[PDB]
Amino acid sequence: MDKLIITGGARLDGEIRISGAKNAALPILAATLLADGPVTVGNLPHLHDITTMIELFGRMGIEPVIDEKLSVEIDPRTIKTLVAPYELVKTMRASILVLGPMVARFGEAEVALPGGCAIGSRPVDLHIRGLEAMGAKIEVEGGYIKAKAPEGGLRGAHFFFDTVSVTGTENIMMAAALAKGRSVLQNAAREPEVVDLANFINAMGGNIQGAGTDTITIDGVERLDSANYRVMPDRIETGTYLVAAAVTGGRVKVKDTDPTILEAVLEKLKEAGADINTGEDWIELDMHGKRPKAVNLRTAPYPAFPTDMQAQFISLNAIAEGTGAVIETIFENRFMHVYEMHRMGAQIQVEGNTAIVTGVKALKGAPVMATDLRASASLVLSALVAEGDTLIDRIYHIDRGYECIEEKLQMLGAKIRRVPG
Amino acid sequence: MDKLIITGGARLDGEIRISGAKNAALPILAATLLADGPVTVGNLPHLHDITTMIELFGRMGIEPVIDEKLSVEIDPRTIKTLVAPYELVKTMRASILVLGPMVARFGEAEVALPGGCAIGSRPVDLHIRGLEAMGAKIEVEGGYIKAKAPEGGLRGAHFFFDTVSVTGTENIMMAAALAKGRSVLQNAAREPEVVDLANFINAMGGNIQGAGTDTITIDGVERLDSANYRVMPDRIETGTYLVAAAVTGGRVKVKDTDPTILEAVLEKLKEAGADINTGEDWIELDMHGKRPKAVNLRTAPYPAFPTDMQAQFISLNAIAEGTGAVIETIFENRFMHVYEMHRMGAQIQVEGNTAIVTGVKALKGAPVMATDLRASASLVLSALVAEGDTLIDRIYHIDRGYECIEEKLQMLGAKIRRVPG
Amino acid sequence: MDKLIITGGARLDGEIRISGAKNAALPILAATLLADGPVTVGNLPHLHDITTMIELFGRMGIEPVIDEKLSVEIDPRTIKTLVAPYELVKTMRASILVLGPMVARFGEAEVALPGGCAIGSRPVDLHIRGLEAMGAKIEVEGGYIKAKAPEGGLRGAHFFFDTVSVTGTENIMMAAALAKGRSVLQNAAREPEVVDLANFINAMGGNIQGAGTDTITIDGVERLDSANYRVMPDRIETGTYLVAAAVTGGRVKVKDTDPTILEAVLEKLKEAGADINTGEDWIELDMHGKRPKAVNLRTAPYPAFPTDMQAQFISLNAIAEGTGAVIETIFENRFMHVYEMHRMGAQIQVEGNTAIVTGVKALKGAPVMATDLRASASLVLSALVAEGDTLIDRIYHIDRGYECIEEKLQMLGAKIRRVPG
Amino acid sequence: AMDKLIITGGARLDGEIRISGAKNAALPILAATLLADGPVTVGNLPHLHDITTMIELFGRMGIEPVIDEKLSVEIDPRTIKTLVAPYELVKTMRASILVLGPMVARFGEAEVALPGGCAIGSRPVDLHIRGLEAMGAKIEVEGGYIKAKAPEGGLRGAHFFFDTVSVTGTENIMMAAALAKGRSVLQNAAREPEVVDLANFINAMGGNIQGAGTDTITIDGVERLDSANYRVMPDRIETGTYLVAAAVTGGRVKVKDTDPTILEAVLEKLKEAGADINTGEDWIELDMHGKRPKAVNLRTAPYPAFPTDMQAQFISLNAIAEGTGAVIETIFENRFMHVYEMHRMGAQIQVEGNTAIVTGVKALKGAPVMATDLRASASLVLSALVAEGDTLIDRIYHIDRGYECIEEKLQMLGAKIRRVPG
Ligand SMILES: C=C(O[C@H]1[C@H](O)[C@@H](CO)O[C@H](OP(=O)(O)OP(=O)(O)OC[C@H]2O[C@@H](n3ccc(=O)[nH]c3=O)[C@H](O)[C@@H]2O)[C@@H]1NC(C)=O)C(=O)O
Ligand SMILES: C=C(O[C@H]1[C@H](O)[C@@H](CO)O[C@H](OP(=O)(O)OP(=O)(O)OC[C@H]2O[C@@H](n3ccc(=O)[nH]c3=O)[C@H](O)[C@@H]2O)[C@@H]1NC(C)=O)C(=O)O
Ligand SMILES: C=C(O[C@H]1[C@H](O)[C@@H](CO)O[C@H](OP(=O)(O)OP(=O)(O)OC[C@H]2O[C@@H](n3ccc(=O)[nH]c3=O)[C@H](O)[C@@H]2O)[C@@H]1NC(C)=O)C(=O)O
Ligand SMILES: C=C(O[C@H]1[C@H](O)[C@@H](CO)O[C@H](OP(=O)(O)OP(=O)(O)OC[C@H]2O[C@@H](n3ccc(=O)[nH]c3=O)[C@H](O)[C@@H]2O)[C@@H]1NC(C)=O)C(=O)O
Ligand SMILES: *[C@](C)(OP(=O)(O)O)C(=O)O
Ligand SMILES: *[C@](C)(OP(=O)(O)O)C(=O)O
Ligand SMILES: *[C@](C)(OP(=O)(O)O)C(=O)O
Ligand SMILES: *[C@](C)(OP(=O)(O)O)C(=O)O
Ligand SMILES: [Cl-]
Ligand SMILES: [Cl-]
Ligand SMILES: [Mg+2]
Ligand SMILES: [Mg+2]
Ligand SMILES: [Mg+2]
Ligand SMILES: [Mg+2]
Repeated sequence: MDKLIITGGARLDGEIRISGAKNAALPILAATLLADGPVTVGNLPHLHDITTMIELFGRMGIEPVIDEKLSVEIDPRTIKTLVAPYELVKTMRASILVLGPMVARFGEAEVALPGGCAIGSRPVDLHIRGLEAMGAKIEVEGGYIKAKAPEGGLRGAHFFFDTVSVTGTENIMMAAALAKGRSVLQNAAREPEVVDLANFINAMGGNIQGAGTDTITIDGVERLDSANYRVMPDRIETGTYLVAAAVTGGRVKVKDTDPTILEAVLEKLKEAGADINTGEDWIELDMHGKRPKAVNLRTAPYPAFPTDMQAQFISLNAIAEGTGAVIETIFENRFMHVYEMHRMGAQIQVEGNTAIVTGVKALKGAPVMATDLRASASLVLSALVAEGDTLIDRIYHIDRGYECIEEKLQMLGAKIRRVPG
Repeated sequence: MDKLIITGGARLDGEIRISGAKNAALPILAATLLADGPVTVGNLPHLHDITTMIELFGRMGIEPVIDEKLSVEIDPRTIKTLVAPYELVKTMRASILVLGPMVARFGEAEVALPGGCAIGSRPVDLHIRGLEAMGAKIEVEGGYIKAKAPEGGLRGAHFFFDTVSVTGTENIMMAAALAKGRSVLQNAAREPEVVDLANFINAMGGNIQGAGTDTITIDGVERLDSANYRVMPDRIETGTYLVAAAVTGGRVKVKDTDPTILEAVLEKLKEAGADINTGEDWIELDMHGKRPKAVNLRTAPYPAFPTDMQAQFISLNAIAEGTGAVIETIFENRFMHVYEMHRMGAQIQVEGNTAIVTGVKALKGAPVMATDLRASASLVLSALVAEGDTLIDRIYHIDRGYECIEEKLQMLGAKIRRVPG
Repeated sequence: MDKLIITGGARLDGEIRISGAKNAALPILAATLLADGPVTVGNLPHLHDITTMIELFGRMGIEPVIDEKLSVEIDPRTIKTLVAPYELVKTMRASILVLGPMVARFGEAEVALPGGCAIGSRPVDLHIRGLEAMGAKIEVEGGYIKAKAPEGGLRGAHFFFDTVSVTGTENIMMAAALAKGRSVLQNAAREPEVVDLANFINAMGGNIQGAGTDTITIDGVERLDSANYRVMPDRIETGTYLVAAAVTGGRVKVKDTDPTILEAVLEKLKEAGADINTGEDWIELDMHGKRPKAVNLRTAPYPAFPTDMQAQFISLNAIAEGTGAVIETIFENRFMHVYEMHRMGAQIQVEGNTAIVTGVKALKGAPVMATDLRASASLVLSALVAEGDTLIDRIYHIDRGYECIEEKLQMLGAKIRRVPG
Repeated sequence: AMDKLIITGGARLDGEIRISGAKNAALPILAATLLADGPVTVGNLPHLHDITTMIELFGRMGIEPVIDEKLSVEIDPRTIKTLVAPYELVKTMRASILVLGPMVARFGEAEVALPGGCAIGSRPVDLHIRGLEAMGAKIEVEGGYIKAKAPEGGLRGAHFFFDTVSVTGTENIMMAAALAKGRSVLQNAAREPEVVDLANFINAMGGNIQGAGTDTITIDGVERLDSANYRVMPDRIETGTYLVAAAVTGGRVKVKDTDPTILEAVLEKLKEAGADINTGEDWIELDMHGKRPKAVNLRTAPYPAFPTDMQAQFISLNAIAEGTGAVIETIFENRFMHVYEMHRMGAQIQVEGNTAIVTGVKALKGAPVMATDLRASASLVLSALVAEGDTLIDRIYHIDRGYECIEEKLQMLGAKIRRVPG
């Protein structure tokens, strides 16, 4: 119903505060189930995926308490139904993150098996085999992953991920924290959300070492004592606002972030002709009104260029000077945004997993449709440098991946407004 | 929005009547814009894409005279607004078919540039380039393809398609019908709907030779007179009901159709172990209660295996004996239905354009979700064999590509029912 | 140990005669095995693959009249051995073309199963299956395809090609020419050499209709009598010399050719900036000293852009102005020539089946290596516009696909010389 | 003209063999001797043609090595004359590009022939150049040579980020940074074991390399690197090949002088195939107990994921396994030459893009085949052990480049293989 009308031309200039990592808050909220008492999770971003995670906890019997804005107190001792119903899992496949801790703490779980997702192929085979490696008897029946740990809880084991998985590493890490004995995860996801999740379990009395590297070692404990924690900054949001400034040729000082969690993104911004300055908890980018130069990029697991920034750089190459090759290795058909940009005058040829972008002088305003919680931000970025008005429909997707995108751009001098239907 | 509830286990047996081709009716209806008098189009299918095309004519000032048993009289001389609004084109990209004949008959047209489509990469550069080859000056602005022909009208020319395009051939074919001089379409699409359009334009007075081969030659004319013309049978609908019998191990006679327009589909049904007989206007498949045998297939332009039948054969391979390799060369990442079938207990490994389907003995009923007008029929087909109830949501997609799917399956003895919201 | 030493910088200018189609001569020669009397093939190109095909006839016991250069007389009635040995088949996989006619004419054959080729995936499964569909029992043993036709010869049948195959269509076409009754080749290869093969078999008394279209209906005959037929002109050779003049900015009049067998290639040369003029059997190209413009291309089955010209246009894009996207669909990783051009200063990024060629002002001479009988001609072309000398090694590959390439370039004024050792 | 291999299948393997030094570690370690200014001794070198080729490259530069003791080659780069890696040797081995980094950092300049094409797939070297340019070295590709020239005062350290994981790419910049003034930080670096072994070799010569093994390597430059005796690590690819050799035949084998931690992905896939495996400080013991292997799915990727050098070997395993398995290549998407040679031996393998859908059969049939890949062609030797009758493999000069006398080791396990010079 809600829409965003954006008038291009405006040069961005200002500073905004970054929200907590969406992909760190979800696994940490799921990790609260491992605790044996009330746990307060701070620096949460005000976006819909956090709200869907709160509903899920409601459906299970847990009643979250908001002591302050961007903060939730979770008490897992009031849990009644060990079920992640399909009515909610169908809306957010990240709900599967509850499977691991729920099985390792309470002994069983019935999580709905995720269906299809527009982005591409996103099976959860590794999530299931990882829990089986720890003795759990799992079966897919009636659309649910009916898991049940063996008597005496889960057992520690050496499990190898054939493919690097972020949420896969997270489920098995959480389960390994309460399993009996030592668990060793091989070819683990090295994303900072994983590290931030480990630091949460360790704060609670967990024995996790290796997070950040390909080999995570977990020494099981019988019970994780409650302890408060503040979620890390969102590396994707941070990057998205740096590109917003870059695309428009203006400047921005992104605050409350971390420069060490997006080296690849900052390095691509320098190749495009941007000047970057950084502090301990802030980043400052300034193009000085220069038309960027096309850059090539290849998505891959962290610390490589993240796929959640792939779309954002296509909107940069769209008005750049020269040809840029934006390649996908994670999700090879994540280019819906490209076909919407065609309407705005962007010249891009997509062949398989590669998007060849030919930079034109400027874009043209046209009504577009959002369809990806992170990639559709590129439509918001392209609209900022498009002659005329750009009406972006189906923004509920954008609301899932970004905290008040309209308000943050308005502080940077952007001419953008929300239009409720 | 409505839903479809299906109880599997029943072995289908009966006979139905095939409707008019959706992909033939769409260009044939668009082709009525070329007429210089009232034209009647028969055997139209009762599905939503046709309803959207009628609305498109409504926007342009034409008020199609619908009648009982699906017949539409169109007098294009009452046209008023030479525009195909984005509000209608965003719901169906096949609306671009009006560009060609509208530029050739009236000298100008403003048709919204199609946006993104979940299926995959579907650009329209060849549509635009083909009209540019005939002297028309085109420019993309405000999200619209603003086409203008010269004073004398469109001039015939030799145009070569770099990629085989069904709707591309149709647009350029229709434009060349009123153009001055001969036009030769090289590397043209050979689909039977292209031939059916050619024969429709010939009934109106046109002179189109070669339709159905790699080269189409058009000797342009001044005007096109009235004509009454029934469209061809739908080959995808025909193939879909043949699989419905094959998955359930039953029989089905398909009336009012044509066996010559789907030799590839019938051949893959022989490999699966199906007994097939054909007549002048009918096809009869009968599995004799046998479990299907796995089959490997590869989608390609007609007469190769059609991409619109790719999903239906995955349903067939899901309960087949052995492993089957289902490959896509047209829409490489068109496998959303595979992840929905995972919920029903199917075992399919998807890697890029290949779907390795490992057949199991039985599927399990569970709530699924449709997303593709033709491919989502596979979910209905998988539900016919699965154990228990299968609740299919978002059936408006199915209602676009198939004429009352529940009423036809009901004649074959299937437990299927429409449940409104 | 032969090598070509080219000195770049010369602007080509002249005219040359095109040889007979190499890929038409091979199957037409193989078709002579079907005959029941002396058959003479004319207009043969003097290249190694024809020599290798003649050695095979020698090993089979046939003593062909090799008096004349451009023609050969063959009497299959004097055959002594129904075998295509591994010693020869390993050097040329096109040797499999003798399988079909040998099985149909002599009731059995044992042809070595081709091994790997550095180009890409080239299995011969459609060849084996097509013969099996005609009632022939076939097994693979000792690295040989041992086929055996039933008593009364092969039976005609409807056979569907899952993938468009040139040599596949040619084998089943030849076998069906002597089979009992009608045969229907569904989704046949439309390449001009298949048409040239059909007309040859028809000249011997056969009845092959639909050659050049997607469906070929062959009515088998009992005996194929003598005929004196001249093969068609080589379309790939034509295109290579047209590019030779296009890269050097010169001109060239190609004689004894046909413009209708390479419309896709002629169209891409116009998009590059070359002025083309044609006739019944000639094609004249002239760049008039202009630097070409970058062009995109997609290889596919004829009449689409041929894969045997994909490398030739990569050298053209190297010297071109702008970025050119060269895409492969037949052999998705046939880019060895690209990595050889990096040595000559060419800026080409390769990702899967797509080559992003970024044009530069000039190439630098350096010793390179040939690996493909058709694509390595691009190394010879790049050397024409490279500064200094370019020493090409392993030219035996080029001698297979081109009739004394240096002598024809000498006619056009190119500084090219052959030096053994 | 050249050697061949004749293999008679059916024999169940049983025995033990000693693993040689890592080819891909011995190659960069030898090139790293150029950084030193003294008599550096390198032990445990494998006897394979590529080590001989690297020695020839040193000879053309004026550095003839002296063998101190068995398998211990002592190199002293102070006697170097010419700073050029000729095309005549680089065209035969593209790994020769590894001398560029150290030759530029120590001596100031270098001319290394730009490698051409490799049948395996797309293997450009743009990151090797981009990394040296990030350290101030001006480079140009003229006459087919990478004419690199460092600025006065040596190379300057820099924070270079690899857009794609490159093993040899990570090694060249690591060696260059070893002597470059200032700190160098390689981001998204290759995590392969040979990178770690190389880092420990440079540290043994007085270097300062941290984070080798992890995706972030920090290097601190020094004035010079003194002499030190060092032994190269075991070859993980050789280890895996012989573990499959025992597995395809339903037999067993103990692998000595190796390391299980350097091929976890390989050992897990063998357990999924139904192989009983035991490990220790420096050995691996596998035994199929005569059971037919189970079909397994694979996905090649940068270490520690399943290595692409082991992809071909597991196809020969699936070729005779129970069920259908998918072998996927993310690195070299068209590295399947061996598959078409396996078809000749009776294997059922459908290739589409980078996926090899292997459907297993009771057994293979012997047939003459041809090798064309220094590592992947070992699969032809493996599939020949389970092929009825004789199998004549040709162009084995490729196999000699990546394996130390493959016939004498299979003969130690009881395999009916023999080398035929005819
Ligand atoms: C799109 C989002 O961000 C995504 C982000 O794009 C991806 C990749 O960086 O990693 C997270 O997803 P994820 O954990 O489901 O994805 P991953 O598991 O890393 O998948 C990577 C690759 O591994 C494959 N994969 C994954 C899991 C599995 O069991 N098997 C498997 O084969 C997938 O096919 C995919 O191609 C983020 N989501 C969360 C909740 O952490 C989002 O916020 O929803
Ligand atoms: C999905 C539908 O059916 C589809 C059917 O799947 C396909 C393939 O057979 O051909 C029709 O689409 P279409 O005309 O857009 O498809 P094609 O034009 O043949 O596209 C084939 C390929 O060519 C490429 N392509 C197409 C047009 C173009 O200008 N440029 C281009 O590069 C596309 O990327 C695609 O990969 C049907 N639609 C209609 C209205 O005729 C539907 O009912 O909407
Ligand atoms: C390389 C040469 O030219 C080639 C030329 O590149 C191609 C494409 O037009 O068609 C001929 O090969 P071919 O007939 O072996 O190749 P095709 O059969 O067309 O193969 C096309 C595609 O179909 C697939 N294919 C073909 C046959 C088969 O049984 N199975 C199969 O999967 C292949 O994987 C390939 O990707 C020419 N050769 C001859 C002797 O006619 C040469 O000079 O030998
Ligand atoms: C085949 C051999 O082993 C190979 C082994 O297969 C590969 C992969 O693990 O890593 C080494 O090659 P390499 O270092 O040249 O390969 P990598 O640099 O890792 O290349 C991996 C991928 O990165 C890409 N790549 C690499 C470098 C570069 O500058 N740009 C680039 O795009 C390539 O296209 C390739 O697809 C081994 N060789 C040596 C001497 O260390 C051999 O012994 O020759
Ligand atoms: C993808 C984004 O999955 P999700 O919505 O997060 O469950 C989708 O549905 O498109
Ligand atoms: C695809 C299915 O195209 P269309 O609806 O026909 O415009 C989509 O939009 O998802
Ligand atoms: C390719 C070109 O196949 P062929 O020689 O024609 O059998 C090769 O072997 O390199
Ligand atoms: C590959 C293997 O590279 P190299 O020979 O090692 O330079 C090849 O040439 O095929
Ligand atoms: Cl697609
Ligand atoms: Cl590991
Ligand atoms: Mg969703
Ligand atoms: Mg739609
Ligand atoms: Mg060859
Ligand atoms: Mg080589």
